[PDB]
Amino acid sequence: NNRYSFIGGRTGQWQVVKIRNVLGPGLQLVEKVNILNGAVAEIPLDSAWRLQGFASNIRYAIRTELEALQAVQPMLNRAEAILAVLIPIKKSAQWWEMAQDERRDIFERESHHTAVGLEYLPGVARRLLHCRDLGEEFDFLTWFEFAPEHSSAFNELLLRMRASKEWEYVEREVEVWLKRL
Amino acid sequence: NNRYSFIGGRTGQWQVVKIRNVLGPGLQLVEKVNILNGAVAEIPLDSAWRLQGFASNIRYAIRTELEALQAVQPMLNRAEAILAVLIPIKKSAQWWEMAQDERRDIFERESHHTAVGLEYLPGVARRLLHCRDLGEEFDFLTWFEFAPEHSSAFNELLLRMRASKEWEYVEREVEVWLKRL
Ligand code: HEM
Ligand code: HEM
Ligand SMILES: [Cl-]
Ligand SMILES: [Cl-]
Repeated sequence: NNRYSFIGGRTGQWQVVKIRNVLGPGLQLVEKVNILNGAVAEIPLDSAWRLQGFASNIRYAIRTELEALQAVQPMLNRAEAILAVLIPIKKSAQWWEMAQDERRDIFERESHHTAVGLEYLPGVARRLLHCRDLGEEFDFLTWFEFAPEHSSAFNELLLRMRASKEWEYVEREVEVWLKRL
Repeated sequence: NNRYSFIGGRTGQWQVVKIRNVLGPGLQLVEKVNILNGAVAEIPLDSAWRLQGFASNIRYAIRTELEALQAVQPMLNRAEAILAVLIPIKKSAQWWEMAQDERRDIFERESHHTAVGLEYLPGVARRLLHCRDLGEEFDFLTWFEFAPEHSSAFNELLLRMRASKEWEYVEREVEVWLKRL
């Protein structure tokens, strides 16, 4: 199954450390996030919100970028990676109406998204889900996990991304910080 | 709503003229196709099959290409567009694991998908839907409609595309030919 659901409420494998409502309307604070590998129609009891999205194909990265990523990126579920951060993102209509070269140019040529992210590997593990195509309020669910040592670096990475040309098209962002139970 | 469903069975706005099972397991012949703008979980009565997909953002076309398409491409549901073809396509794992430059190159540089297709506009209208990401048996639903004067031409277009490098990656294809009621 390529579909993943994230349920904020009173149960789950993760503990909410904090939520930062960076841009746009925020998400309600909850005790825990429950993550599932399937669609969930039945909104669980004592749960404030459901996010969902699917794993998909590459949309921007070229072969050499892929090769570079594969050489250093860590797997998920390292025993040390006890911290995680869920970051929903929505981009603007002006971004989506742009052609594929335009988007590619802003993504790597101007914002160096891959080159910058590579500096934070192997400390940081990541998963990218898509959800615009499902009719969700956000376009993307981004997932990061790392050991505490790397929390500082990760905060540094967030502030760099937010300074890029790419982030000018971002109209909604929340940080959910998590600790594995 | 970005989601479209296509049900084969005994009702619909379109009459099945024929079904050609081009490559891989085919679709059961039926009398009619019902086309809905939404999901359909409730498998309709006396129906053989259901295909669905969503309209999505551009994945390959560059801005100059988009400009050429917009100059000529017809709208859907012209009075004279009484013939249609629905063509589900599945591409191979090997296609899907390739990077974004690699697919772009096979699609346009080697296959000239857009340059070739542009020779058949404005006679042919088209819609493109995606459904790998929903876990369908097909990766894509393609939709083409035109006046009969253009049928021969449309047939030439199919044979050109299928001789392309792109089409070596296609592992399942069915043409459903229709007539408007
Ligand atoms: C930590 C290292 C990171 C690496 C190595 C990295 C790498 C990548 C790569 C290669 C893609 C393109 C995937 C594709 O072609 O389909 C991507 C997409 C994305 N990344 Fe990152 N990323 C990192 C961190 C982050 C962070 C911190 C954020 C946001 C807070 C972020 C947000 C995104 C978004 C939204 C996309 C999808 C872009 C779109 O389709 O418009 N990334 N990431
Ligand atoms: C009639 C003129 C045609 C034109 C102008 C045309 C144009 C295009 C364009 C520009 C794209 C790229 C969309 C994007 O970047 O998101 C595309 C995708 C596609 N076209 Fe065509 N097309 C035509 C006919 C056909 C026919 C007859 C078929 C199949 C029988 C076909 C199958 C496809 C498929 C499967 C894709 C998606 C490829 C992918 O995302 O991997 N096209 N078409
Ligand atoms: Cl990923
Ligand atoms: Cl289209």
